[PDB]
Amino acid sequence: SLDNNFYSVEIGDSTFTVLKRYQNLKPIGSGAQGIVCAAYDAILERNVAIKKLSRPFQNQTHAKRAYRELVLMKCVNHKNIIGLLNVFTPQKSLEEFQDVYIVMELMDANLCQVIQMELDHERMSYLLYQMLCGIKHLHSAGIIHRDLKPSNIVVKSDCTLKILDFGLVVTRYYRAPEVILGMGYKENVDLWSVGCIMGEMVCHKILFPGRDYIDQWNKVIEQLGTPCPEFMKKLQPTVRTYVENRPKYAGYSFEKLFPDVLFPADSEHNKLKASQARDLLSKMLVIDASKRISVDEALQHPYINVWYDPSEAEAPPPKIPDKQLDEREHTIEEWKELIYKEVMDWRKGIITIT
Ligand SMILES: O=C(NC1(c2ccc(F)cc2)CC1)c1ccc2nc(N[C@H]3CC[C@H](O)CC3)c3nccn3c2c1
Repeated sequence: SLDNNFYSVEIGDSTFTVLKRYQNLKPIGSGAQGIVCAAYDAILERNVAIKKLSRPFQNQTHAKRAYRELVLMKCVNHKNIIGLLNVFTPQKSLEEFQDVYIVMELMDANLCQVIQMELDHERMSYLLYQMLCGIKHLHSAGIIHRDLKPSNIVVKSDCTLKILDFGLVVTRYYRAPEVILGMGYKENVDLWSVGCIMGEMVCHKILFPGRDYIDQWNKVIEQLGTPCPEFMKKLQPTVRTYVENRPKYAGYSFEKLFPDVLFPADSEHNKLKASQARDLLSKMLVIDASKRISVDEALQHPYINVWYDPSEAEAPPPKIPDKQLDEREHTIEEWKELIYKEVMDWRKGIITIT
């Protein structure tokens, strides 16, 4: 059947081996962790995105990432998190296991492309509201992202927004000071990243585009200002010296960083205001996380709260199957077995004698 026969297609320098239900494959990314194709799903009669994770067990980092992705995509079912349509491997044993394919509903655009548009307050607010909903949903299951960025967020033609991944040529620009400086963190680490996306949406420029972490920290302090001694005292001694030795900067007020001229044209009497967006930016782009807003407070902010719906913002938490995502270490072979088991568990949840 279309659901049990495989065929192979060359996509650049890689072979995609997928169920025959998936037709007319066309590359749509990516780099670093694998390739993603658009396809027509002849059974569902609609378009899908198919990503190939090549040897996700190759090392601890790829492994723990692939595993988290499979488990979370499966147990989450939320408007603002990409859903899992199908998962499979073409290889027929643990010994032979190489590749995992994950199938998602195809979305029309990514957020990088949407950010480049001339947006209005209505759509900026709604996109931000949805990002905050997705983030809060993950946080309710104890999942803290740390690496939200526009290339990993997709958007439908009707503005529905979905986050594609679950957290941390790799893009460092959206990572919080906690991350840059190797500090402890809490949930509002993700709110820094939202601030960076929001800032970029407004000014059509990456806010902190460092070539590395040194350059990125420099751009943070040059624009927001050197943090206060109370923050400095929170740094572990090995990092505090570096931070305290940088040249000192006063930074710019948010009225200087984000003046009215950057906001939508002819929008002085909209329901939402540039001053509200600027106020929210000023509470998310706060170096000291203990002074930065929480997600809940962001959802209640005047720029965002227009859209507030408890079914989206107070949804029942995802149920992560018992102890499945604990802190434990595993060998590469152990990770390989865990990921194979997760792929095969998908079949076990579908097969029936009716
Ligand atoms: O899974 C995706 N990216 C990640 C990834 C990709 C590959 C991989 F091996 C491991 C992880 C970070 C998760 C991904 C990338 C691009 C994705 N691009 C999509 N749509 C395109 C938006 C831009 C348009 O120009 C063409 C369609 C789309 N619709 C549903 C899911 N997606 C996409 C998912």
